[PDB]
Amino acid sequence: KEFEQIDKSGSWAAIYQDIRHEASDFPCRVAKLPKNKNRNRYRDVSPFDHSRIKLHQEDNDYINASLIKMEEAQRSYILTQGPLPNTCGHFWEMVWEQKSRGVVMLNRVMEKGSLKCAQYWPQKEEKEMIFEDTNLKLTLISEDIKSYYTVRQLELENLTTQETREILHFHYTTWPDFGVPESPASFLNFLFKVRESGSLSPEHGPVVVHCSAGIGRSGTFCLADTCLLLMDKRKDPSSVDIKKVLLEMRKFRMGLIQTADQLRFSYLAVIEGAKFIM
Repeated sequence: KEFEQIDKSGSWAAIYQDIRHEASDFPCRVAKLPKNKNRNRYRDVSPFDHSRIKLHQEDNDYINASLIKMEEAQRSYILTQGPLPNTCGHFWEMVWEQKSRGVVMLNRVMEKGSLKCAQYWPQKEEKEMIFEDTNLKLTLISEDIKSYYTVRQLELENLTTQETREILHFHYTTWPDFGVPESPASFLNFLFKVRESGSLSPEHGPVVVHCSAGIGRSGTFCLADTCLLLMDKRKDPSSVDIKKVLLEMRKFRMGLIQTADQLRFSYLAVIEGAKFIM
């Protein structure tokens, strides 16, 4: 209903306007520190100090990442920017330390003729990556390339202790160049694929999600997921408010969903995913 009304009245941009206005604003002192300038992909996308993920290194614990703890749904996520040439080792340190199982990439390394992220994982299993700085090794065990996404089974080994962990890499490869996806079918089907793996389950650390800044599409993933999970617990889609859930997540990281266009899509995905869920 609400979705249909906003569409009829065309008030999407307005709706999004007010959400941006209602959004929480918190400090990002650490991020802004000069010694961290090169640890950030974008000027306008920073992790709030209260929720940033700290690296377990006595050196510099900065990594542009935020933990989003959704108490009600009982689900956490770690939103992050695509790792930079100089931060792929930090990215993996974080993954290891936070005991993450899955990694969700919602972007292509190159979109619109520009490199939106680093090739932080191996492409050929016969050539593994070793992150000197964080003393971690990464190996491609397998990958399944499909029409709209690719799953990769990587193995992350802590070179310090020789411990080995199986990380799953869910790569959404079909998000449009401009605009949002014409239909939620693939996104939801991708979400579901992420869910099935146990990557989102409580028995693991929070899933690391990222696009370029890790807020637009990453935000969409998390919003669709949480709302759907909430509609399950209460089993009442009538109480699950997309806008209220979004604002709740925005207390943890800025810019989740960056265009009213995307907002409408989150409504589409949630509404469409509720069909199976309900």
